[PDB]
Amino acid sequence: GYEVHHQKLVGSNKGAIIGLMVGGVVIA
Amino acid sequence: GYEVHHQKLVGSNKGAIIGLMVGGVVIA
Amino acid sequence: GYEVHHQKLVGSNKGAIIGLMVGGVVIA
Amino acid sequence: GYEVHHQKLVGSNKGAIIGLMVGGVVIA
Amino acid sequence: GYEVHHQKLVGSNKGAIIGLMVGGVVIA
Amino acid sequence: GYEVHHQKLVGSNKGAIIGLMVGGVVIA
Amino acid sequence: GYEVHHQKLVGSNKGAIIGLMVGGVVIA
Amino acid sequence: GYEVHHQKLVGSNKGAIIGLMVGGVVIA
Amino acid sequence: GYEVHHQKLVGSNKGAIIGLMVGGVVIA
Amino acid sequence: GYEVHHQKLVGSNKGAIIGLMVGGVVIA
Repeated sequence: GYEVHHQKLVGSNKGAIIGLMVGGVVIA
Repeated sequence: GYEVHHQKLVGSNKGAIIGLMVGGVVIA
Repeated sequence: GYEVHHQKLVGSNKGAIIGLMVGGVVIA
Repeated sequence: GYEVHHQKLVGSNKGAIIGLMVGGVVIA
Repeated sequence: GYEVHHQKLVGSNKGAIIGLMVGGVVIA
Repeated sequence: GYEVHHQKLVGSNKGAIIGLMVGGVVIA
Repeated sequence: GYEVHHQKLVGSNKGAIIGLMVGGVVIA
Repeated sequence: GYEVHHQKLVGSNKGAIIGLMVGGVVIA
Repeated sequence: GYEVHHQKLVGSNKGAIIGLMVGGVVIA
Repeated sequence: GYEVHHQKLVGSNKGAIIGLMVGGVVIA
């Protein structure tokens, strides 16, 4: 059980690099 | 069970690179 | 069981590169 | 079981490149 | 059981690089 | 510039499945 | 610049699955 | 610059799964 | 600059899983 | 600068799982 809500991110950026993921969520 | 809601992201960006994923969700 | 709702993303971007995915969802 | 609703994405972009996918959904 | 809400991040940035993940959530 | 020579492989097998390749060489 | 030579492999096997490759060589 | 030579491998096996590769060599 | 030579491996085995690789060599 | 030579491994085994690699060599 996991949650995130109403957050904000402001800025130009290098995003994300990930090797291996089980079940996760990614925002870039 | 996972959730995200009402979030905002503002900026031009280098997106995402991912090797291997099971079950996940990705926003770019 | 996974959810995202009412989110917004603003900026020109390099999108996503993914090697291998099982079951997942991708927005670019 | 997966869901996304009421989201918006704003910006010219390079979409997505994916090697192998089982069962998934993609928006480009 | 995990939660985050109403947080804000303001600044152009180096994103994230991650090796291996189980169950997590990532924001870039 | 790449090289392989004088090798041997012995056994019944399921070969190879590849998503996307640029410029490469495959023996099955 | 890469090399392999005079190697041997002995056994029935499940071979290889690869998502994305640039320039590489694969033996199955 | 990389090298392997005169090696031997003996046993029935599950081979390899790889997400993303640049320039590499794979024996299965 | 990398080298391996004259090595031996003896046993039936669960092989390899790799997320992302730059320049490497894999024996399974 | 790296080297291995004349080594031996004897036993049925769980192989290797790796997230992200630069330049390495892997035996399974």
